[PDB]
Amino acid sequence: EKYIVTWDMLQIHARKLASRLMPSEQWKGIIAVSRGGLVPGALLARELGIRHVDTVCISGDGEGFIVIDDLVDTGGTAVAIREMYPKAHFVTIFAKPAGRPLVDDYVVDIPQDTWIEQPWDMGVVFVPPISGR
Amino acid sequence: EKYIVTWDMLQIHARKLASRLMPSEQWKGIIAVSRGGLVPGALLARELGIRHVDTVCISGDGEGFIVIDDLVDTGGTAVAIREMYPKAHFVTIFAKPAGRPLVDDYVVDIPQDTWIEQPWDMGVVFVPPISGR
Amino acid sequence: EKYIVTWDMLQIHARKLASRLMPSEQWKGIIAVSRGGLVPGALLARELGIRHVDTVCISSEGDGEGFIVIDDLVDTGGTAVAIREMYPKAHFVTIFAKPAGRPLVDDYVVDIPQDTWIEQPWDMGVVFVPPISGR
Amino acid sequence: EKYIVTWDMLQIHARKLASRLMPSEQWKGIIAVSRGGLVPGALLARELGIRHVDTVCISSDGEGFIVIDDLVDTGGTAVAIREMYPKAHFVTIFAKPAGRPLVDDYVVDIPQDTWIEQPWDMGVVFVPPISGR
Ligand SMILES: Nc1nc2c(ncn2[C@H]2CN(C(=O)CP(=O)(O)O)C[C@H]2O)c(=O)[nH]1
Ligand SMILES: Nc1nc2c(ncn2[C@H]2CN(C(=O)CP(=O)(O)O)C[C@H]2O)c(=O)[nH]1
Ligand SMILES: Nc1nc2c(ncn2[C@H]2CN(C(=O)CP(=O)(O)O)C[C@H]2O)c(=O)[nH]1
Ligand SMILES: Nc1nc2c(ncn2[C@H]2CN(C(=O)CP(=O)(O)O)C[C@H]2O)c(=O)[nH]1
Repeated sequence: EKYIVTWDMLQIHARKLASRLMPSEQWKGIIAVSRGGLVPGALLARELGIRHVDTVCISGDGEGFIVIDDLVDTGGTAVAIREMYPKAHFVTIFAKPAGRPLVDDYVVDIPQDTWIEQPWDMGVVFVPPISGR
Repeated sequence: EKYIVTWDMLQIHARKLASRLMPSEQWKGIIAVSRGGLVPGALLARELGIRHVDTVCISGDGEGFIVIDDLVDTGGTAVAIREMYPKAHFVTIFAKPAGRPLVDDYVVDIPQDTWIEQPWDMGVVFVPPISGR
Repeated sequence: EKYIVTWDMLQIHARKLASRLMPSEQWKGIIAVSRGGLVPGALLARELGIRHVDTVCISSEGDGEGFIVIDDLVDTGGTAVAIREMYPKAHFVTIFAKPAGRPLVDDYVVDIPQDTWIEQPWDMGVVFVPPISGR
Repeated sequence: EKYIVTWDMLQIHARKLASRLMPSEQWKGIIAVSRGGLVPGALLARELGIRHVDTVCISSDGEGFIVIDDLVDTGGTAVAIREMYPKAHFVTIFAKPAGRPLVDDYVVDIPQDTWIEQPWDMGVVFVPPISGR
């Protein structure tokens, strides 16, 4: 019940999201939710050729701005974004069921009780064999 | 649709398969189908603590042997394996729907029409941004 | 030839940079230079437990005191000098450095020879590569 | 002396080794030393276009063949191999100082007091952040 997101896979998902976001010229900018959306944001910015990357922290119109986070679950962040950026295009990479109807787009379905680990919280490390033989 | 198998992901599936082949001592060795089964074979051998790794090329009876290939589709390979090693336990990492019942064990379901690419056939290389913006 | 930086390696270098910047609490925040500094910035923020990540874009207040400013690579020092003018008191770091730019950064991790071309993992992907022999 | 070798990096080395074993048709087969040489051997097989991959196990004439292991250190393994296959071309990916001239080819020089960790003994796992802040 643990979902491992490797860097390569994250990048594959982000490129899929970026192609759906084409043409790039419809967008003025990218706003990354600190800090889960920072990496997915950098990835969109690279693929869409958008240099205007901003961050917003959560403890303005927004039309033509992509607002990105890594995951939607409850949708609390999605709600909070709408306060200052009600016309923004809110997207995430991953979505759990309750958050699915609260985003403008997402790439991968994740079940509610699955724990997803993001690659910035992981590393390549020695792992003992499954069998002591 | 193009399915990309990264090394990290391949290894994750191999470990999932290995814990299903637990306990290890029930096995005497492993036979890898050249060349698709070579790497998954190596990984199984590591995770099970088995040094006896053999190979077979497809143009002894197999008792207590694991026979591994990367992907089952038609089951042509499975047939030959069953003829050479009727007493052997045949597994793959990936299975397309036709092959699904022709293996004793597998890990990942692949659609019939999806093209899967294995990491030994790929490499990390510059890829032009999706947008020229 | 080309120096390939994979995601795994970049992260190893960022963690090394993070350990040197310890203890975290001596820092108010992180300013990532868009776009090269964004991922290295995000990695630093995770490792130092800093939630306050800003960005700066250079084209073509504060003095930055207590802030880390991060970019991917220093070479000429064009970005560096703009960063000095804009943030005279920030600690300016990169992951990679070519010899021309070394004296202009407060800290970096990997020395890259001047004429080496380095490819960052956000510009790369896992793709089919034809075998070396046709046989 | 904490040297992490990832899958991508291993594959880069194996491709470099394959290139210097060119032209391919001068070889008739590859013999992988189990278990260290299996993945490298599999990679050589793909790159040189050799379907004929065998294995050999050593515990405690080979003409026109490549025998491959992951690393030479003492050369003890090389000795057994020269005895078994006096005309084989013996190659490794990595070589520590005592072993370097004891193989016909290698790619990476490794210091004696460096411990390298191969990617089949590792995995992507959660790593606590450097600061608890
Ligand atoms: N790494 C990881 N994080 C998770 C997981 N599930 C929930 N989250 C996060 C969701 N979250 C948010 O602020 C987003 P939202 O709930 O839509 O406002 C805080 C975290 O709990 C999970 O399986 N793995
Ligand atoms: N790389 C890759 N290979 C594939 C794919 N689908 C089928 N194969 C192979 C399956 N195969 C076999 O000999 C095994 P079997 O069909 O069970 O006897 C030959 C190939 O066509 C695919 O999506 N990608
Ligand atoms: N990916 C990669 N980028 C490079 C390389 N060498 C130079 N750069 C960049 C450095 N750069 C900057 O604005 C930073 P600075 O030169 O200190 O002002 C522009 C690019 O030319 C290289 O080998 N690889
Ligand atoms: N993964 C890894 N393995 C190592 C290392 N150094 C030595 N080895 C192995 C080399 N070895 C051999 O039998 C080869 P040889 O000594 O030439 O006959 C057994 C292990 O000690 C190391 O840094 N990393």
